[PDB]
Amino acid sequence: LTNLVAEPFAKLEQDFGGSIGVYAMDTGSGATVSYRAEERFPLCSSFKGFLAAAVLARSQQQAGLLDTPIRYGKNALVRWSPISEKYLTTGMTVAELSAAAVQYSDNAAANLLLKELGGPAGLTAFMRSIGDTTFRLDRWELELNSAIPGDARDTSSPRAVTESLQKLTLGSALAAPQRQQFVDWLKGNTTGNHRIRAAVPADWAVGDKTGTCGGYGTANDYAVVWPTGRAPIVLAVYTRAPNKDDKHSEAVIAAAARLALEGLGVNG
Repeated sequence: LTNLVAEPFAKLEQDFGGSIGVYAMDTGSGATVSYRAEERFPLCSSFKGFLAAAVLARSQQQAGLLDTPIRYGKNALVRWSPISEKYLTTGMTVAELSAAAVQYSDNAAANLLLKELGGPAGLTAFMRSIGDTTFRLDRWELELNSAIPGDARDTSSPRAVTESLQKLTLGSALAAPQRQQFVDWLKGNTTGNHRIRAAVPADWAVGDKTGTCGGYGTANDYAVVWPTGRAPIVLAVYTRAPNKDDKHSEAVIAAAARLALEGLGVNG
């Protein structure tokens, strides 16, 4: 049930000037669309969704984790911390930091939550615990964005991203309340309007998490989409390009998402 209908992903990535990786699953039938789906691509900020899921998983065993206030100093504020910079003088709760990391890609929040989990290895351990053997986080913000060609640090594959996203949003990897909280944070994302969401009709529910590295044409988005009247779709679109100065393209991500939905026969 993989690639029952071929789609012109090769022409799309050639026009883009790099590589595009796509994995999309129809959770009703199990049909999939797959293009470069087992290649590694940099996660960039997309690890922050899984970070929030790992915090939610811990909160199942640590009541009151989500409500814990976290104070931090000016030295925690790295570039692109649009929410945590407004609460520097007051602190924020773990839940607020998680929402900021997911919904605004807030970097200070992400690093503070990584510390709570035991660093990049602790997030990697969580992914191992749900059966993901591909994901690896190795560094912190902002160093993890280097996006060096051939470097496996801070990468996963579109397939593993989609499989893990399915487990966490629709499967049993989180308990039901935490699962719905994770879905709600993804639905509230503000950074993805020009990526997968641009391919999704306005009357369908969707949650997503973006990533943008800042070099090597490297950017991404993953999402769970609920078309009305049928089972949800889970998908991941990752890009990279050979030259450091190559620019990423949101339009290419949206276009690849459209092709994935067409390949699955989902009228959009």
